Amino acid sequence: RSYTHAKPPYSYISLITMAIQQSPNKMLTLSEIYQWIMDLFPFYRQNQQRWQNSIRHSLSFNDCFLKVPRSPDKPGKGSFWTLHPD
DNA sequence: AGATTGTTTATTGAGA
DNA sequence: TCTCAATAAACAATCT
Ligand SMILES: [K+]
Repeated sequence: RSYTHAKPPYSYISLITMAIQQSPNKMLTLSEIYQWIMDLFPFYRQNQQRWQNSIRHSLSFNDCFLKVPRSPDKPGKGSFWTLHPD
């Protein structure tokens, strides 16, 4: 049987920012961001289709998130995302 | 191909 | 009314 959780009081900027700040390298992949968010806020275990679309939109749309490429000799899926140094 | 990641554009909704 | 946040969606790049 399923259970209603209430949306926590954070914008996607805030959610992403917190995820990154917490990370030991100060950077996370997109899927790591998803993980951190879901692990912590069970509200986000539903409707993953739309809220993840929002996250992706946020990373690209907002200048405060910076794409870090993976090393040539350490390849993988997607880039890391860190905070713009502003 | 098939899915994930990323970008971009347009709309919509909420709150001041 | 107007800005900004969130949503929806089209389409490309890049992984599996
Ligand atoms: K960006």
